[PDB]
Amino acid sequence: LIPPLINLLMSIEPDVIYAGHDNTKPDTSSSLLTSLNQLGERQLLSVVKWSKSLPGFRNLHIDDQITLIQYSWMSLMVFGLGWRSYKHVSGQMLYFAPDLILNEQRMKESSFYSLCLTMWQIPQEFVKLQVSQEEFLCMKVLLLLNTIPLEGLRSQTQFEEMRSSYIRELIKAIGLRQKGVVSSSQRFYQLTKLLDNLHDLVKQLHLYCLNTFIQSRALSVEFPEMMSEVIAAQLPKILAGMVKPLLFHK
Ligand SMILES: Cc1noc(C)c1S(=O)(=O)N[C@H](C)c1ccc(-c2cc(F)cnc2Cl)cc1
Repeated sequence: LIPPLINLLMSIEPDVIYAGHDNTKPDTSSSLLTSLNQLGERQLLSVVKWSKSLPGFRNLHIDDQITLIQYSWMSLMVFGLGWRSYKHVSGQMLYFAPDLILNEQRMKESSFYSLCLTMWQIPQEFVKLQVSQEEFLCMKVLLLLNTIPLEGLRSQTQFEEMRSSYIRELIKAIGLRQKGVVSSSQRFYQLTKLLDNLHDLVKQLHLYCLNTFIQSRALSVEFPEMMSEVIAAQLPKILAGMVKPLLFHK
């Protein structure tokens, strides 16, 4: 049967979020980018609500919670995109929302084809490894807890206990399907290395994000309130590597 913390993680998963995109008019760079940022804002709000329901998280210092959301939102948003894309369109379109779906031809015709390809790796990776919903749920929690400040957190001990608990739960998620010691330990190496590898992909999204933010008036791409806050709060510091990426393997 499904381990209860994994069953809890499924009950608190954010519900479907609509981008609000007018599909009756042709695509332009600004309309698409604006819709994606608006979707971004709504998804960020749902990450915050999710984190308040996420066992352990509310028990960290309030400054730590904020910092970890500010550090990880981009990883969580693209991991989420990867999963929706995998689950609804077999990983072969980018499923940002039910009303905002980009097949490859729509990607090609956008003003950000390369960004689309970069983001598209993630669902292609889920397809390859046949990632379970239970694995996915646990790995997503680990992304929230995957970077800390160079000086550490105010609630460092509590944080380590929480992170260690979800690592243990990921191992149980793996145990549901992969029977055998050698297959399960190799599976744990694969999934955790995928998380290590995300840091690089995310860094490219962070740079693109910062460049777009700087240039937002020229591009006609608005950045809503909470998104503007998390970018201004931490993004240069993150790009600079003035944080501590947690790694599973050297
Ligand atoms: C890239 C990127 N990621 O987040 C933000 C914000 C950016 S950005 O380049 O500053 N803005 C553009 C419009 C943008 C591009 C992609 C996404 C985005 C990315 C993602 F992986 C899952 N969902 C969404 Cl809505 C959200 C916004």
